Amino acid sequence: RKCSLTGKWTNDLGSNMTIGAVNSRGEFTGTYTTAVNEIKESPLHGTENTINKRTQPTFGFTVNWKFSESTTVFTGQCFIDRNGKEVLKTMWLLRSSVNDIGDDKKATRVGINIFTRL
Amino acid sequence: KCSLTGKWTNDLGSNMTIGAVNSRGEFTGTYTTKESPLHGTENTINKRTQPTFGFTVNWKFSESTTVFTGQCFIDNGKEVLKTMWLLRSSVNDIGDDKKATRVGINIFTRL
Amino acid sequence: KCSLTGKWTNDLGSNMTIGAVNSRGEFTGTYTTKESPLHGTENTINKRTQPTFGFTVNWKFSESTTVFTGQCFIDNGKEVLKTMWLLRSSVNDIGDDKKATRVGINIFTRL
Amino acid sequence: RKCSLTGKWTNDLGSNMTIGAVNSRGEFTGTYTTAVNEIKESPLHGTENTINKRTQPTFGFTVNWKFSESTTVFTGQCFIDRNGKEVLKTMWLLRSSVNDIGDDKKATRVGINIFTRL
Repeated sequence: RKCSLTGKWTNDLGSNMTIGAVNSRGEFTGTYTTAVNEIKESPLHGTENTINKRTQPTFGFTVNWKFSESTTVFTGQCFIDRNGKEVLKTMWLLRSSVNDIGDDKKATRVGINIFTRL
Repeated sequence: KCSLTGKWTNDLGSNMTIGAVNSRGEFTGTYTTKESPLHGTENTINKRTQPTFGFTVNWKFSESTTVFTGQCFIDNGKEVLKTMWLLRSSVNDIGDDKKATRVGINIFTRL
Repeated sequence: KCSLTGKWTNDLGSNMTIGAVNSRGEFTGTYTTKESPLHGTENTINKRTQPTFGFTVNWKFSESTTVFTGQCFIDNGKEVLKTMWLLRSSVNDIGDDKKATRVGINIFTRL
Repeated sequence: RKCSLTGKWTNDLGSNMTIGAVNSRGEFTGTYTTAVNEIKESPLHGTENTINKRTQPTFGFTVNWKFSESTTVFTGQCFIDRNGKEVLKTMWLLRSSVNDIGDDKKATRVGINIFTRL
C-alpha cells in the first residue's frame, strides 16, 4: 500500500490541512486551517520526493500565514503506520520577522506535528 | 535591495538561483550543491522590505527533502539571507522516524 | 507534583531516573534505552511549580551526546515532561559538521 | 593534537564562556557571560563524551540563566579546524517557560553558536 499526501488531514490541536493533487513534478498546493469559532486559512505549497517511487515518500511545504508576518516550513514522511493508518510525521521551523539582523538569533522556533486523515 | 530574486552562494559554494516572486509571494528556483528544484513563498502581509520566507528543495539525487526558512538583511550594505533548515531523510520503518531529521543553518550572500 | 525526581518512561519504553534536585537546581540521573548518566539543571528563578529544565545525556555506548530541554505539566491530573532534544553525532572532519545534528521531541510520563 | 573544552571562549556576539577542568567522568562546570556595560553571568554544566578518547569529542551542557525563567542547552563537537584553531561548533535549544500545556508547541527556539578561544 502507498501513503498519499492528497486529502484532508488533522492533528492533535484540530488544525485542518487540505492538500491537492500532486502533479508529475511532485508539486502540490493546499490550505492550512487553524484556530486562534475563530479560525483562519492560509495557503501552502511544497513537494513530495519522487526519486525511487517509495511507498512512504518524504516531502516538505511552506505555509504562508495570512494573519502574521511569520513563515512556517514543514518536512516529514508519509508513513503507513504499524496499525495500518496513513500518518504524516513532520517537524517544522517557524520563522518570525525581526527588524534588526542582530535579533536573528532568536527568530526561529522548532517543533513537531503528527497528522492523520480527517 | 534584499529581493530573493537572483543568484546566491554560501560558505560551501552551493549555488541557489531564485526567479521572480509573483504577486502572491510564490517563487521557484534551483539548488546546485547536481541541480534540484526548489519552491517556496515569501510572506507579503505588511509588504516588508525584508519579509520572512520559506522553501522546499526537492532533491533529485536522493529520497530526502530539505526545507529552509529565514529572512534577508543588509549587514557595509551587503545583503544576506539568514536561514535555518530541516533535512528529512527517508527511513524504511516508522520506528526509525525519530532520527530522520537533521537541523542546521545556512547563510547566503549574492553570487 | 511535577517534580523531576523519580522514574520516567516514554512511548519507546526508555527508562529515565532522576535523583534529588539540590538548592541550586542541579540534578543527575541515568537514561536506559544500556544505561548512561545524565546531568542537568532546573531553572529556579521564580520558584515555579513547573520550571524549565535542561540536561545532557553522556552516552556510554557511542561517541554521541544528546541534550534535552523542556517543562513539566499536569494534563486528568497526570504529570508529563514535554521535551525537545538535539542529538550530536561525532564526525571525523569538520567538513561534515553540518549534518551532525538531529532534532526531535520526547514526551515522558511517570513510570 | 587534541581540542580541549577547558578554557575561555567567545563567539561572534562577544559572549564569554568559561569552562573548568573536565573530571574523570567527563563532567565540567563553568559560567556563561552575555550582554543585554550591562552584562550578566549564569552557571553552566555538562559533559564531554569520552568513549574512544577522540581528539575532537562531542559534548553538551545546560545554561541555567539567572536573569530569566528560560533554559538553554547546547551540544556540539570540539574540533581542530582546517586552519589549526580549536573551535566549538554548537547548536542550541532555548526553552521558554509557558503556563499552559497548550502553549508548549511554541516554547522552543533553535540556533547555532560557534566559539573560538578568547
